[PDB]
This record gives sequence, structure tokens and C-alpha cells, in this order.
Amino acid sequence: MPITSKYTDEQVEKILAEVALVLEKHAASPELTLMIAGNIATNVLNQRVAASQRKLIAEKFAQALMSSLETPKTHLEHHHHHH
Amino acid sequence: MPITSKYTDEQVEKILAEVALVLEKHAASPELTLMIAGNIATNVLNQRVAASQRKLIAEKFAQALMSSLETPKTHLEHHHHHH
Repeated sequence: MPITSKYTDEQVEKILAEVALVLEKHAASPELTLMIAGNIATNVLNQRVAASQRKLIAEKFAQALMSSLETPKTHLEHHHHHH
Repeated sequence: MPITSKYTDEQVEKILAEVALVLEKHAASPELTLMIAGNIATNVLNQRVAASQRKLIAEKFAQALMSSLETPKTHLEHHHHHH
């Protein structure tokens, strides 16, 4: 789903890994971690994203985040080839 | 806003510097940058946050992001002019 710019998938994973490494590198708490993500998006919306895209991409973000909000509620899925 | 943080800004800022450094390091584009933040929040909402605390903390994050979304809010004028 190309709702976001098609960057290299493995690249995204590698970037996430290094970011998570920095979190571990400073023993970042869940709150601190999630607030750090907030700071990231904030800087995007401040000095990086388009003004016109700003509310749309933020809504897209929130909607995606809501649809990525999961729990151990999965019952009879197709395959556990997912993390 | 002093919510969610409570942590030393010295600590937070230096972590942010290293986190953003990884993004600059890999020449992360705006959408990639913000999608990285999304994956971060998602991971937190999966493994780090509590189930009961999940939706609240997610809303908390979104609302904090909306308020950190700094578009031109209410340009002060003294004419009550129409256009």
C-alpha cells in the first residue's frame, strides 16, 4: 500500500533498529520513547512537512496509528508470518 | 506542555539529538521520518504500554501532537476588518 513514499522496506527496518538502539543506549522508558516519537513528528510538522500536507498527513498518521493499535485479540488468522 | 515528560530535558534533548542523527545519517525524507515515529509509537503501543492505558496514551499522544502541530493560530489584529 503506497500511502507513504515507497522507501526501501529493509532500509526502514534498519533505521528503526538503529533508533531502537539509541533508545536502549539511554534506557529510554516507554513514555520517553513514545514522547521521542512525538518530538520527531513535531519537528516534521514544524520544519519539514508541507503546510497543506500537514493536517492530512497528521490525520493519515493518527488513522494509521489507530489501525496499528493492536492487542492479543487475534483469533484464527491466515499465517503467523507476521511480527 | 509538562505532561508525559517530567524527565531531564538535558537527557531528553541529547537522546533526541542521537535519534534525529540516525534519520539525518540515512537521509530520511519527511514521510520516512514521520513513519519512523509511527512505527516507534506502534511498537510502544504493542509491547511497552498497558492495554488499559493503551487507547488513552494513544489519544494523549495524538492530542499532544495536534497541539505541537504549529500552524498560524489566530493572527492578532485591531481592526475587526472584513474581507
